[PDB]
Amino acid sequence: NHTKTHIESFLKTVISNASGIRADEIDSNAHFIGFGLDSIMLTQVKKAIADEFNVDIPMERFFDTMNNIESVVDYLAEYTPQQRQYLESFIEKYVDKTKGSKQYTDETRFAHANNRNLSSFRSYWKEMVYPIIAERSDGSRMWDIDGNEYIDITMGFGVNLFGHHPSFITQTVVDSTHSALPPLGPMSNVAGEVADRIRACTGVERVAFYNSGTEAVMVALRLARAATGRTKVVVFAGSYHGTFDGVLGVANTKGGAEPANPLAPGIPQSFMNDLIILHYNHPDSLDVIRNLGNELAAVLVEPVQSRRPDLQPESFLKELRAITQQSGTALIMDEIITGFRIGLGGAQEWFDIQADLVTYGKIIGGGQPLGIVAGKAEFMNTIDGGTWQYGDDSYPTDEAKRTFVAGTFNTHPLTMRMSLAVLRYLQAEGETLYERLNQKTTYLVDQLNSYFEQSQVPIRMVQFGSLFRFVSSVDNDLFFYHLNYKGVYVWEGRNCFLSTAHTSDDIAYIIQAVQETVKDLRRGGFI
Amino acid sequence: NHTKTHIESFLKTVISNASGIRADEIDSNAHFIGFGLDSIMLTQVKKAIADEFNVDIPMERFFDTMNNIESVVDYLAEYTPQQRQYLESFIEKYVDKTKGSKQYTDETRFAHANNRNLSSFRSYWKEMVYPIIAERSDGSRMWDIDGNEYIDITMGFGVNLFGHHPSFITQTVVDSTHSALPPLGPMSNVAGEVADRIRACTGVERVAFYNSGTEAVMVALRLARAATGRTKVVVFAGSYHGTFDGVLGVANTKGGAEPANPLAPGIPQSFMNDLIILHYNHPDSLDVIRNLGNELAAVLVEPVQSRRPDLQPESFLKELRAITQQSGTALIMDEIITGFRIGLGGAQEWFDIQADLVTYGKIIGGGQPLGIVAGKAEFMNTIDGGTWQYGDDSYPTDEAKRTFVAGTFNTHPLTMRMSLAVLRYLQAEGETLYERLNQKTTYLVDQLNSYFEQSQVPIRMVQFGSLFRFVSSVDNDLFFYHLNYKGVYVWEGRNCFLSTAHTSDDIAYIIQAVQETVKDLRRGGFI
Ligand SMILES: *Cc1c(COP(=O)(O)O)cnc(C)c1O
Ligand SMILES: *Cc1c(COP(=O)(O)O)cnc(C)c1O
Repeated sequence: NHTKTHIESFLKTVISNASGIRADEIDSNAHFIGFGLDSIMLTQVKKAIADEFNVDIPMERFFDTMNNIESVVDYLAEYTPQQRQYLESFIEKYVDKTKGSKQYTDETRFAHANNRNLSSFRSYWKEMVYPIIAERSDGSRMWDIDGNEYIDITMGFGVNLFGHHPSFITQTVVDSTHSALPPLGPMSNVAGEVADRIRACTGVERVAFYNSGTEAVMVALRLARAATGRTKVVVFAGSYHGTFDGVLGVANTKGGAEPANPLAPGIPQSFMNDLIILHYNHPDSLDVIRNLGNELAAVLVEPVQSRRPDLQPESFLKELRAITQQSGTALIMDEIITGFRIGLGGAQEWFDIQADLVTYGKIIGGGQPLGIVAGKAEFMNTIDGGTWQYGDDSYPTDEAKRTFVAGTFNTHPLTMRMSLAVLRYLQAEGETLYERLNQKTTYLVDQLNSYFEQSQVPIRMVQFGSLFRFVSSVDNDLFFYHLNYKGVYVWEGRNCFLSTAHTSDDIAYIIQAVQETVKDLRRGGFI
Repeated sequence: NHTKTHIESFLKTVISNASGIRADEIDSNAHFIGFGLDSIMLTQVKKAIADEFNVDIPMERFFDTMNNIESVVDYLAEYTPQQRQYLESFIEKYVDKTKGSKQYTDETRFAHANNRNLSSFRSYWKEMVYPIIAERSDGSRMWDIDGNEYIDITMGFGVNLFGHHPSFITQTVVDSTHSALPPLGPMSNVAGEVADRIRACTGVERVAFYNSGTEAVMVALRLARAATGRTKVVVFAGSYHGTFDGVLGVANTKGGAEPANPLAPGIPQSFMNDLIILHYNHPDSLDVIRNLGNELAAVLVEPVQSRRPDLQPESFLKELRAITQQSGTALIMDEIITGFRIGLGGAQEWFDIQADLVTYGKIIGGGQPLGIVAGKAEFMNTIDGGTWQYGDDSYPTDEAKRTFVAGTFNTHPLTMRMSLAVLRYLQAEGETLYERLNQKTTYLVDQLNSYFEQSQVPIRMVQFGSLFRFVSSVDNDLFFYHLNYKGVYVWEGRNCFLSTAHTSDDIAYIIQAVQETVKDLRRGGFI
């Protein structure tokens, strides 16, 4: 995606490394001649580029046609008439099946700015790049504005554990229209029970309510920083922690304790200076954290990365727990996808690790917007300044560590009621709800790999609880067009999910729709 | 509030100024003797403290009992038995009237961390410090878990323009339970019309949907930074722009272009280095912006500050518009409180100023969580990379300025429908809805000042459209306890609001409840 920003920052550190000038000083457009580089400096720079890229640029170019970083970036940024006639007639039958979605997207592109209108954009199939617009949904099905049914394995990006509009959720909304709901303004009469139930479900000691996962992450870091008096923070390459700037970064090349590089335009490097990216599940990284000792305010890990539902790095995490625990560093587990999905107690319970702060979201909102930060009082006390009682003469003891948090829509009266219902339902259903969801998901992946193995197809399915992804070398973007044409709705992020509402016939139509589609390009020349 | 952090940072710059050592180097606990300060350096430091504080500290203290910054801070941080017996019997009749709220707060303090359990905390009246818990609401009334009615002038912090549960909002939720709502996952079939209506209501060219005002602000800055290739940003002292860290700062003392100081523990100064606070409506500040020239990525102003609904700085803002416009700097107006409140077209329409980006929230969500960022394509193009069409061979032209934004709950299907209804209702009602709300609010404030003037009371009411505040030298915290005891619910932030649902009797009971209460401490010894 945002590659040129990454290429620019890579050279800006390669140059800075070989020459000695601080990178916050290297104009990206200045001609190379004026940096005054040695000939070994220039071969070393030529080498890092031959390594990290395919290209071998003759150093003469640096003095002629590629005389500044900007121009190296633009250069460094770089079909059978058999296959053509299959897709030419695909793009046809496709676009004709979803023409309403394309018309609605064309008609609202400008007035409604949304980065999802761009996903899987390519200059040559631009006649078929637009999101699918939905009109309705129920259980595991979804209907687009053309009328096409879908089996939904997107499930609101993981929100809808129980499918769309499960009966107990609908009745909660219906109940809220009759009962003259308390308003925003005064405090929730229901957040108390939601928290208690969460504490019982998960082991955490105190619980706080925000408006999204991004907000929950943002606030968690602020809590680790306020409690440790520290400022630096490690997160891991490939994790996803929301869109708060202070976590939107990339790994500074061959860096250990080295500040990170911005992910994309508009993220200023100032926001990166208290952030370190390290590789996940590689023993070197614990050493760097160990090396940092009493430096880190926090380590923030996505227990199981939504990108790699395979990497279930048990050993890493317990090791990660020991390290952070003796250095007084807060361990922050991001359970926004896995919490209340792998099991009622989350990743913390599945890996038998107890973190200092966790963040929840997605499922725990019942369909409504929600982000939560919860954990030990030692940090949570930064939110209110510590417990106290009436009748004694106590006081917020952490008053001088108390930070700033707020929010208009915190503990929203409807949202708190939808959460409350999710938890009651989950504590009413047994462990056996999760066992039946996981085992349903295992079946689907097993019986998919078994079809891939028996006919030698470059596709494998990966899994953690009910979260599963495809892994293949074939052109995914086009494969997933075929699924979505085949009535199996998969958003562009390709995080797939099953719900308790997915039946036998849904589990079938999925395994089938991909069987027919591997047969659809086999017979199109994409084996 | 977070004063010790501000005192510490003040000295850390006073010391650094007089001595020359960079403040990011001054250990806050090191003994003063070791900084090696001259005797004029030490008198100059003694002077800045006598100025900015009341205290005159003899320099000997710096070498004995106050030998480090930490100890200066703790020191620098510094009742008739007639009055006592009134409040002693108040705290009584109060707590007895709201004992359910106090019991619920005690019972959930620890399990539910929430900074609002602390507001108006004081060690001596700690027997009466807890939020009011609400059970119900309708129109302009709200009921606590004890049963006490209230006239609500909080109105969800400005959310409920039309009161609690106006009929057209309820019927929207009711409609959504029957109709098998489309899900999160695929894109909204309704966001297109919401945006168009907003464009027609407000003048903006493109519109984007997030999850809170904090998110909307956060994303707006990211857009100004991505479009201008710049990173520094000015915001103004006393504004409120959400809880995104990169705006949580305070004015570095006597600074113009100087980076700001963190607001509170846990905000690292790295986040402050691309942020400048300046005084609002003071001609010096436009000069500093002028001086910065092509430096600023953005200026972010709260058109009318929710703290000072008086300061309606017409002249400042148009001047602010000219400046930012010729330097290619994005002007960002934060209309989260004033948008769709002063009038359908917001502060932009009331002051006849057209900004580059605006943020909306609160009201525009219909009761549901929502934050919006909208403005000229020149910046909004950073969200999707620019319009394009089918049938031609166009392309996202701003592709290399495109930043990163996301969000699970963006354009939530219910929320988009509640927004859609707000706008239809607002475009169905005339300008005359706003004229009748404003004129209703003017009456209430006029007839309040007229009662204050005729009996010489240190209280004045301030106003912008339907937003009004109290301004008084008497102890507000206790005054507002009396109102809330008097059945007039005012949250701790004291931003007050009228709704279209406030009747003649509500407008009366308010003017009255404060009349009786000024008479309640007149007869208690607080004139
Ligand atoms: C989705 C997700 C987030 C962001 O959640 P929002 O509700 O979109 O802010 C953060 N962390 C993880 C691990 C996620 O899966
Ligand atoms: C309330 C408010 C915000 C923050 O809104 P949230 O919805 O609580 O994030 C930001 N700016 C202004 C001017 C506000 O009044």
